[PDB]
Order: sequence, then structure tokens, then C-alpha cells
Amino acid sequence: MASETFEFQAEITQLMSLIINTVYSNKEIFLRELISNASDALDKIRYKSLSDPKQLETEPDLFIRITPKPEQKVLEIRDSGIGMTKAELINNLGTIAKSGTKAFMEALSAGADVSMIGQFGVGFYSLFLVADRVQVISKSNDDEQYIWESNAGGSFTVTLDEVNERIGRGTILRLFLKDDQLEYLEEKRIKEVIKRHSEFVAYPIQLVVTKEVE
Ligand SMILES: CO[C@H]1C[C@H](C)Cc2cc(O)cc(c2)NC(=O)/C(C)=C/CC[C@H](C)[C@@H](OC(N)=O)/C(C)=C/[C@H](C)[C@H]1O
Repeated sequence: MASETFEFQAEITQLMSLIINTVYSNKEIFLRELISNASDALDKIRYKSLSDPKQLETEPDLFIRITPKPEQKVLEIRDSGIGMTKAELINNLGTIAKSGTKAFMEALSAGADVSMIGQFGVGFYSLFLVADRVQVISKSNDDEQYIWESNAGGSFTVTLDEVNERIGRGTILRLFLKDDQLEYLEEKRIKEVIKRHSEFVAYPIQLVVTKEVE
């Protein structure tokens, strides 16, 4: 499949550099942000299903699932929420600077906790705390499955997905972790972060653990 390439709005590039280069601790907050996002997407499909219950048939179980892939230095955060169409990915993940982008950068620079990023509506970008590359793989009931991809540089690509597992419906955040952030592949560390910062989640959070049979 041929990829389409898009330039990030300048303010989003600025934001990504600020997060990549300027913040030094409490990097674990990325997980609470991505779980909150996943929870929002699940709320949206649950709400939609109230008056359109057939919307659930593409994936009847509502869940958040976290999968460390230590060989690839990858952490995946999956939800069976509403998902995003190709146009939604292009419009919401880089071409248009959302309300809050500039406000957050100003707040961070004046000394706000990076943990406040979610209150500005740009917490997705907190993944660049631990990752230097990301794929967002998404399946809306209203479109085909698509892959958005960024390498923390100034452009991103969107490509029709003929390479990943079918998700019935929903989204996978595939984070390619930095070498100094591989603690986030460890079962105990993930459980710790979830229990400490994501205590009030309405959906089950599943952790996929790969272990050698002795
Ligand atoms: C297309 O509109 C989306 C919301 C919109 C981008 C505004 C929004 C809503 C949030 O809960 C959090 C937001 C931003 N924070 C963000 O930083 C952004 C820009 C997220 C992109 C969307 C997720 C990849 C995406 O995460 C996911 N797991 O699907 C997400 C939260 C999608 C929403 C369901 C969808 O309604």
C-alpha cells in the first residue's frame, strides 16, 4: 500500500520537540494518558450503541489491553472503542493544531507539571516521553483499517492497513520504546503504574504477559 505523507502543523512539531527534549521526569504519566484516551474511545462506542446497538457487533467486548513485545522493544495499548477513519486520523493527529496545543506549551514553559497535559487535550503526545516512533492502527465501523505513523520528525504518514492483525473495531497505539525506557515492557512496572495512576477506569484493563514454560 502507498502511504500518503502529511506535514504536522508547526505548533505540533514544537510540542513534540518540547516533550522529546524538555521533560525529564515523571515519564510514566504517558500510560495514564493513553489509558484515559482509550477509555474515552470506549465511552463513545458504548454511547453510540445505546441507540445503534449493531455498532457493537464488529467487536462485542469492551476492553483496554496492554501488550509488551520485548523482542521488538514495543509496547501496545489497544482499545475496542469507536476507532478513527482515515479522515479522522489526518485531521486530529497532526494537520490541525487543536485548541490547547499552544496553551499547554505556554503552561509547561511557565512550570506546569507535564501531568497536566490531559487537561489541555493534547495528552496523546505524552507518548513521546518514552517512545521515538509510534504507529496508531485504527478501525472505525465507518472505514477500512488504517495506520498513522510518526517518527517524532515533522511529517507523518497514513497508509491503508494490509499488514497488521484485524482489529474488529478500535485502536492500537504501537509505541517503539527508547532504549532507556524499556522498564515499560516489564509486567511488575506496568501493574504498578496502572494501579497508582489509573484507579478509576470503567472498562477492564487486560495485561498480556509472555512467559517461557519451564
Ligand atoms: C477523532 O476524535 C477523537 C477525539 C479528539 C482527537 C479530541 C481528543 C479526545 C481525547 O479523549 C483526548 C485527546 C483529544 N487527546 C489528544 O491528545 C489527541 C489529539 C488524541 C488523538 C485521539 C486518540 C489517538 C484516540 O485514542 C483512541 N484510543 O482512540 C481518541 C481519544 C479518539 C476519540 C475517540 C475521538 O473522538
